Amino acid sequence: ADMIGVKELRDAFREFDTNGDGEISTSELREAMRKLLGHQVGHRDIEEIIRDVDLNGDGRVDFEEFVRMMSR
Repeated sequence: ADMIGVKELRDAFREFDTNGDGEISTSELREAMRKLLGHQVGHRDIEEIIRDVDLNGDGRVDFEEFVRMMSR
């Protein structure tokens, strides 16, 4: 059902969504992950979500993709 989590991601995007039409970079999300949720999940889990993908120069992630890395 509705588990406490997504709601935190939605607010995260609006908070990190600078002005690129609603888009964040792994860097922004990386800091967001460390800020949102926090521990209680194993610092390893967070680093994992950040390990799944890797930057290259134009690494971009939209709320959907971001939430998907989660809602996955």
